[PDB]
Amino acid sequence: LPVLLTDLKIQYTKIFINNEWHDSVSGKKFPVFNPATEEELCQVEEGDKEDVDKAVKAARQAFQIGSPWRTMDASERGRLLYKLADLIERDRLLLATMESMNGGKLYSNAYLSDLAGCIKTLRYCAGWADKIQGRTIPIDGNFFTYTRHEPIGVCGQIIPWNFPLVMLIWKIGPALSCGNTVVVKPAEQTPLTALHVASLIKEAGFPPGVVNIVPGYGPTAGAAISSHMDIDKVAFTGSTEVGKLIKEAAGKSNLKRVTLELGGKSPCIVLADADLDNAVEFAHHGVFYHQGQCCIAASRIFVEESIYDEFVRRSVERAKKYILGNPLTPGVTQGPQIDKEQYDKILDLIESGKKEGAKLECGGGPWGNKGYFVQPTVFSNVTDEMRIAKEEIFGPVQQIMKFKSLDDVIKRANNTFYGLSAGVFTKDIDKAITISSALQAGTVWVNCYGVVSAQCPFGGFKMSGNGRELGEYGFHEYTEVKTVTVKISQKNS
Amino acid sequence: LPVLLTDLKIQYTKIFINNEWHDSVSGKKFPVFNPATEEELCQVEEGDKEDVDKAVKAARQAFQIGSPWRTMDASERGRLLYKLADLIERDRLLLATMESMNGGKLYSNAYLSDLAGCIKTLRYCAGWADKIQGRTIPIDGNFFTYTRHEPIGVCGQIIPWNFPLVMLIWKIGPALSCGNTVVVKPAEQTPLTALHVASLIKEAGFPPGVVNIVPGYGPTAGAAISSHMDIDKVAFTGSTEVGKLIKEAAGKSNLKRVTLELGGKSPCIVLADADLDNAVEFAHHGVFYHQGQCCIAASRIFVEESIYDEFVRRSVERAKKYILGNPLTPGVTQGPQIDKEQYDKILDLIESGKKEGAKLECGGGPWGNKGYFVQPTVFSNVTDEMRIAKEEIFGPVQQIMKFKSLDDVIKRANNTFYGLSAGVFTKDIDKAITISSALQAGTVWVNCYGVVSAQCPFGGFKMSGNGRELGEYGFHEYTEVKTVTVKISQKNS
Amino acid sequence: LPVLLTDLKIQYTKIFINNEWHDSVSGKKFPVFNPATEEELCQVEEGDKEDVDKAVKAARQAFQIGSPWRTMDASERGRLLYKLADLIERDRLLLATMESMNGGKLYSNAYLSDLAGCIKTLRYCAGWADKIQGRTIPIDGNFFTYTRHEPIGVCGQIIPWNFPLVMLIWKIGPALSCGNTVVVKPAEQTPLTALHVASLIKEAGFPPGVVNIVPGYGPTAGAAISSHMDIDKVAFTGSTEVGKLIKEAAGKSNLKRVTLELGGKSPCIVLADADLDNAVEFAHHGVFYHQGQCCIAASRIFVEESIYDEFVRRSVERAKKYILGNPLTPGVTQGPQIDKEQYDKILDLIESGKKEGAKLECGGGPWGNKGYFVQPTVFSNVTDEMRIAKEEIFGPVQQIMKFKSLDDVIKRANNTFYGLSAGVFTKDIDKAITISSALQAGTVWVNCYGVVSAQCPFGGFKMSGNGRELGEYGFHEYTEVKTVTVKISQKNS
Amino acid sequence: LPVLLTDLKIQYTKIFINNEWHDSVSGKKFPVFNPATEEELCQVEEGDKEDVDKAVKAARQAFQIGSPWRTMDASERGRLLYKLADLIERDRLLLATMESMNGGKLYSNAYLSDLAGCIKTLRYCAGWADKIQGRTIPIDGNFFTYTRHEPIGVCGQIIPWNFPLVMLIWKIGPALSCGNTVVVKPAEQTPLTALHVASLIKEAGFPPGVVNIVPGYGPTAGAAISSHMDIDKVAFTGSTEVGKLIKEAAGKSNLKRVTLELGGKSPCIVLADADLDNAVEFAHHGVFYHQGQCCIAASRIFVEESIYDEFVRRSVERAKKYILGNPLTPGVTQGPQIDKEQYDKILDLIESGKKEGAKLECGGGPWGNKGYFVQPTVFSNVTDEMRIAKEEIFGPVQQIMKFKSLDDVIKRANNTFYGLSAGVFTKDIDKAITISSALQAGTVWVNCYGVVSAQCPFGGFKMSGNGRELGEYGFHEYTEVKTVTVKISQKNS
Ligand SMILES: NC(=O)C1=CN([C@@H]2O[C@H](COP(=O)(O)OP(=O)(O)OC[C@H]3O[C@@H](n4cnc5c(N)ncnc54)[C@H](O)[C@@H]3O)[C@@H](O)[C@H]2O)C=CC1
Ligand SMILES: Cc1ccccc1-n1c(SCc2cccc(F)c2)nc2n[nH]cc2c1=O
Ligand SMILES: [Cl-]
Ligand SMILES: [Cl-]
Ligand SMILES: [Cl-]
Ligand SMILES: [Cl-]
Ligand SMILES: [Yb+3]
Ligand SMILES: [Yb+3]
Repeated sequence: LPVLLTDLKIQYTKIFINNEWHDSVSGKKFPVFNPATEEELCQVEEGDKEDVDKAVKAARQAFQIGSPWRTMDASERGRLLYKLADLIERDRLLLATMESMNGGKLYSNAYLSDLAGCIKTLRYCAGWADKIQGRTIPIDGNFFTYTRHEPIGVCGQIIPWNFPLVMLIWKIGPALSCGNTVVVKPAEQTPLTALHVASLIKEAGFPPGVVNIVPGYGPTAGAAISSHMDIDKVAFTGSTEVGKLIKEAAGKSNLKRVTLELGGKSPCIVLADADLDNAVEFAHHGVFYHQGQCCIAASRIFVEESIYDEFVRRSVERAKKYILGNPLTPGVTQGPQIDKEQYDKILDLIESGKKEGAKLECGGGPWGNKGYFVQPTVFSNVTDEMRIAKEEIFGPVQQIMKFKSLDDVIKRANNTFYGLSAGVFTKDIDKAITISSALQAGTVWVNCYGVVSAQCPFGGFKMSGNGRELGEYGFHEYTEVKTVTVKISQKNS
Repeated sequence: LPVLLTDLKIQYTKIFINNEWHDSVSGKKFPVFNPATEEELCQVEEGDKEDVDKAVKAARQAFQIGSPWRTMDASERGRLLYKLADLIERDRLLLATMESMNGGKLYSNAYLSDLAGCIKTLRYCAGWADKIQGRTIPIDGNFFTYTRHEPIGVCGQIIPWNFPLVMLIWKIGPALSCGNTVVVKPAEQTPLTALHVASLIKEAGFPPGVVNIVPGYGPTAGAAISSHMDIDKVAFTGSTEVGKLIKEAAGKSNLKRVTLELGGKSPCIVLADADLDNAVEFAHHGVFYHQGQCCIAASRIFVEESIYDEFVRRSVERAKKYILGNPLTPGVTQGPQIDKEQYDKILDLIESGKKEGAKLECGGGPWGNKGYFVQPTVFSNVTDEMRIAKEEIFGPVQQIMKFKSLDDVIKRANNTFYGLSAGVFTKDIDKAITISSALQAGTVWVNCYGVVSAQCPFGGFKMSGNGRELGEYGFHEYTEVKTVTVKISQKNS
Repeated sequence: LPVLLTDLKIQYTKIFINNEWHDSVSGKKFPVFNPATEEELCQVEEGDKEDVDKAVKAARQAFQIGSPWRTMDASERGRLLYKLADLIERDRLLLATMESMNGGKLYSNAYLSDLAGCIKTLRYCAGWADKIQGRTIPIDGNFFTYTRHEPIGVCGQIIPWNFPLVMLIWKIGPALSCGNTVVVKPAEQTPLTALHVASLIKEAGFPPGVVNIVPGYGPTAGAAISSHMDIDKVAFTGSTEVGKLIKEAAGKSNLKRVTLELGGKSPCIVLADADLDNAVEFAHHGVFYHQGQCCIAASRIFVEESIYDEFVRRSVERAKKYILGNPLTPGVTQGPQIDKEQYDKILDLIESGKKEGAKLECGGGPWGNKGYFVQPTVFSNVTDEMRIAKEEIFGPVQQIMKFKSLDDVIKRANNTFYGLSAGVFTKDIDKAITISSALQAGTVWVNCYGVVSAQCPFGGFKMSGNGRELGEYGFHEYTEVKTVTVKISQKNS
Repeated sequence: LPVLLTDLKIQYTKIFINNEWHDSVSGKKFPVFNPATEEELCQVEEGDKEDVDKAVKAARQAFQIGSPWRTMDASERGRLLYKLADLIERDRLLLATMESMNGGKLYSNAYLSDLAGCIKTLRYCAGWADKIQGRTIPIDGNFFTYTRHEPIGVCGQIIPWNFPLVMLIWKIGPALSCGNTVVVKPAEQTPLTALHVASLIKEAGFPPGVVNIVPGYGPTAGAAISSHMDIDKVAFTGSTEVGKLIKEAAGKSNLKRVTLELGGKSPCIVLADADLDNAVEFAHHGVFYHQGQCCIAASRIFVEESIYDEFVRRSVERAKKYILGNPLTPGVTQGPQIDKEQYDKILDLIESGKKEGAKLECGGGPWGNKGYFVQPTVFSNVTDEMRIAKEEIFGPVQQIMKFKSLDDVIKRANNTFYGLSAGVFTKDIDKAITISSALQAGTVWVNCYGVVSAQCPFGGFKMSGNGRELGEYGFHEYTEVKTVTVKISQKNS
């Protein structure tokens, strides 16, 4: 695990449009902070409506018929993506450090996992570029019919603060491989890595206007994207609240295509026959990963009565090993929460668990003199109407619950408007297959948790989102199908 | 072209839920009229919120894990669809007559085309049932990963009055083949054929609650579907206005998946080298078909100057041959418009064409003492800011316009928030391919128009809709993908 | 289980070419016998070279560009297949009776399973007809590129005597759905059902020459197909010996495409943790089905030492319940072998098991005064170099063997030039996945055996064959891909 | 067009097995010559049976379950292929020079086209590695069924001398992306570039035994591959003669999968309405490219009478511009033929054209004092029974013929046992589509010729080969499908 052997100097702090750096139209700038110390890192140009309009004009223009981005070989789109990946690999130390410092993200994860995932996902998406194919179709009558799987056009992409880089690449990888142009709104908390990557998009040689990045706020820059009359599609990861707002803004404006990923309250079902240690470990990592700030956090763990006490005891043991501190310092195993709002939300919900009569096993309060740190907390005997069983906490707060009836627990597991993911732990083949089939969730893990890869489509059932990202299937959501039907004298099979 | 040799007796006039006929909860009924005579045909139970709630409970229950519809072979879903098609083929005379009488639809088309399309589309969709497949995926790490392409769940389906039967089958065919359950809201103008088909769904042996049909009004029964918290997906064909309302209702309620088809202002581009007669004929049929009441109506026809006068003259000649009258009487070649609202809208827009200084070639007013008949009308010298060039008329009103610059006409053709379809007429290969690629439209026809088949996906660019119906691609919009990832000791390729 | 309530009258005994019945060119006829009584059933026209030449001319002519079979809608090919299926369903009693009487096949299976499989497979294949699609491809440079998945052309299809009808439909279903024409050579033992089906192909309305059926002998009619210079492809199921001859004949003549299915020596691996009764039952059915005359017969069963004695004891118990007799008489549970050659081969191999020092648990000799009956026989303590462990017996002869080392048994299971299928019986997920991945076999069943369906591709590893039949994947082997690449002024994505 | 600024030193001259250099078992070596000067370049270890056996043992061992090549991520296979491509890009000057010197291949083409194609094809194939997916299948009954698209195993790959490097990459790219191991037999004329690439496979880090390269002769090393009992599949490009031998050897030995590409006698059809200059240019390049030594050479050009004389005159003009000489010297536009045998074959066929009464327009004899040079030669008034109209010449010998009947010329174009490719030149859409549909050829170009790319599948109809290379479709021929069917308590859709 190597490190930057030189202090991080922040350089890229402007709005990126047509491969150049722009001040905000208003002249305004906003602060960006380090969540571990609560100190300002730098000022960044604040994008708003007017800036979004500039980015959209640039992206429209880059999408025009006859432009370099439309006429270049598909394989050359792929080539540019593979080059960007190599650039990101080149600046990996730097990027991982920036991610950690701005994101409150453990550096060893930032380096070994976030940066790796970026690189690998870009490479994956690069490979798809010239393998996006339409069809020839044996339509009734004397016609030749084919389809083109075209890019959609200008895609507005709104990204959260929990995985700034991964989410950037998850959005732009697919969009660009299929031949779209994009207007990206990073989280106001975490603009910095996206702008470094913007420099690399320029260095890689993407045509100007193919990628535009407008840092700024949600009700300002975000609302302007969702309501924009010349944006063909918006993709979003974040809160359910905002998801509703994007969808409605889109309905009122130009009926743009919308896709959403909106977090979860994901359940694990642990059967008596499960490898217990394996189940405890994955379930534990599944809820605590990145300070609980994962859409897929395993925030309800149902364990069969006969092993419930053991499961609880081992889980507490495991949660009691963390060292809180600066995400940059080696051996530190838990960073802060992203900001005040998330922090207050977590403490408030922890308070509800106590009041509602859940059993506190460890943690339960804040930590330190600065940083938005929260002690890793475990509740046992949680019941299904408690706030902590129902609401996404997005903090290091694990819920453990008992079942003895299998039909009953599947129904409890499904009894949520969420449905991002789930976990099933058992050694029995039939139960692995039938439970996973019956769970209403977009990804179901068996005897593992949190395994996510570029090859697999990813997204929600129900109010956890719509559409899929990544995998072959995800690519469909960045194409628009056109059917072309030509009259002919006579067809032959 | 055979006919019913017995007067049509209307029989099915109730709400269809769990394979039984129900009165409205309120006890209310509404009238259904014949558009050709303006006389009431019968009374039909008026579904509203409460009735939609009953249908949704039935459809949820039929979708439950372990139910007959979830556990039966995929091939048996297909078998039921092929059986329904045979039933519809059995009652073809009757259905075509009901469609014509209630829909104001020419009987020869109703029989030879609408009924045929229903039958053929059901058969197409039946064949897909056991060929809906997921994937096995060579994910990073030691895991086995597969996807299931599951049904979504309860699908609310809102249908217009222009093609009552075709639209019913376009909705239920795909939905059912993939294994969904459905709640169908037919157009208040045209409930009758859908309820006959409901009797046939029962006779075919679909499990109760797989198909439910709730006749009723849009702001009542329709709004209840769009806003319903236990409906997983709504599909809609109709007005842009309502499309916006569905999308926003869905955003506010449970973020249900939405797909929309919303009409158009579809352009044809006719080049000097075109087969002129062929172009005039298809363009003519492309705008006049079913009294102009087609989403794909070719409502802007751009013709190269050097053949523009000829194109106009032949088009007028062609439009002057129609015989208006009862859609049931043989030799009648133009029925009425569906109702008062559409009628007033058409006359109003015709009036705007006159006032705005378009050239009237023929028609321009109403016809007859009853029925909502409108004379087939042609405007030449139409310009791009005239209301008749911009707004979907949905009446027998053809617009013809001149161009001489090809780059310019592609831009005029694309300069619309619509994008359902287009037509290109030329003998030059390069122009056929490059123009069709550059047109922003979901289907582009070359040297033909209005060719639509079960094998081809169908839908809009831009504000003409989202998602695709039919073809392989359409089937994707009725599945929800679940990724299942199993930990294994060691994988091998 | 209903029966024909009328004696079977044989009617169709001629060569079928261009939808008409032809005498053999030579005037010769050959006998067809009932394997249960050894009595001649009828005489059938003997096809030879000259007759095959007539069928190939007919099939070539039906495949010509512009013919009805090439120009008809794909959906109409499908329609004809679905109609044939309905006809076969209509004559199911008759066909099942003919199959049983000529094939020595238990009537209850003939009716409930062979006839059902025919019908269901035809329906499956009918659904694919208009869903065979090519691609549009984003090739480098300014070109439009698409592929057509055309039919290959004239396909020669050589069928065995064990599943005459199923194999006929497995060959013609796919071939016809994709739009090929065919020349079918049924087994000399079992021409009769194929010719009844030929009458039904005519009644369904297939264009003449689309299906031609030439009954006759292998070195005569078969060799003429394999060596024919105007046959584009030969498909074959049967012996390894003949498979080699087909492939070499094809190499010397016109390099026609070849696909082969050639039987097996398929292994089951039964782990200590297996549901024992379930494993014994499926393994038992897996070897005894149709008098052992299945390509997939589970002819080596490796059982973990600790349950080996139990497994053996229960298996013997099960094998001792059969009633031998006329396949037509209800309650009869084992018919005769097809003929003298197979009979002698089975007895000879049984003799080798005794001599080589395998343990005889039951059976071991012939039965009855007529018919080619063989007692159901079980060997335990079989070892890997015994003839009965190595050679396909194709008789009711079950081999049971012991293992204790799992790595070792996978290697023993794979140590064969065959590889059609295998079975794994365990309750452990990891073992189910890793064993099945490691077995070199085309289909691997887990906790079952002999489950074969139209939706699944089917074929061999190694010397058990090449290519796949059925499923989506099988359809590929009946298409020829043509790439069409058009120069264009400028492409756009 | 840069050059090596340093004389080419030959270094790699051994047999490559398990990532190490081996002498021939026999100790024998054979000469390798430069076709332009007829001088020996070096000696190379002569592989034979015994050496092929060593390579096959290495490749089997590398394919074993649990080996690094089987267990590594698919994405990592892809990573290794992309790395090899970068290495080849690194040594591009060197490789292009080696190709030109050993292959008699124009250096500017070697560099700008062969080397480019290698690089681009490797990159294409790298992208497929982790996108090779199987299916989950909704089989009848209570089962879970999936397919794995596994690698086949050990693939023997026999390569010709016309495109040594391109053919190497066309074989290994796909094979390796899918996860096979390979035993490559380069052409005895042209081993040298393949062994340089072998050094790069080692430097890239492929596991030992994944790629093995055995230089040597056809009846020795080649026959040993085709007849080898532990080689799962052989792929071959070359003569029809040898193709027959491979197929038959495979039939007799272990029934290994075979695919073949075997050259052609590819026709162009030029209609009166064609862009004449464009047609003359592409047709000209289509026959003369690389001294006529292309499988796809446009060796029969049918031109409509009314433009035939013009077409001929312009074609002669074009053929008369070549400068023959050392393929390394800039401005040289035609190299020698590969060797004596090809040279004699070309002269002999030229002699037949004269004798049979074809009209000689230019060329007709050899050139120079050394090298196997042949003057670029054009025949007009060629007729369909002349040897030069029927036999693949594989020399710079163009045939031009007249037609006036379109139905007739399609039949003449198809009247050949070949079918690799064809060209159609016209401005009419209908004719482009209907002619290309009617031509019996694997690739059909419209208004171009010789456009071949990694994205498009490539191969023959009829005796021009079987199976396809490259594109999505080509990848199928390097997988073996296994169906896995698991018994379950109850399935749900
Ligand atoms: N894969 C399977 O399901 C089958 C496997 N077999 C195996 O083959 C063994 C021998 O049985 P046979 O009946 O002799 O099978 P076989 O392979 O000779 O007969 C099957 C078909 O091939 C034809 N045939 C025979 N000689 C031919 C030739 N020279 N050219 C072209 N076609 C020819 C036959 O006329 C028949 O239509 C069996 O004991 C069994 O192990 C036999 C039948 C089916
Ligand atoms: C597949 C099936 C459907 C319906 C009823 C029974 C079966 N079936 C069979 S069928 C054997 C067969 C028939 C044709 C081709 C083949 F490759 C194999 N073979 C079997 N062997 N052992 C159990 C079997 C079975 O259940
Ligand atoms: Cl998928
Ligand atoms: Cl498509
Ligand atoms: Cl498959
Ligand atoms: Cl393809
Ligand atoms: Yb006897
Ligand atoms: Yb010489």
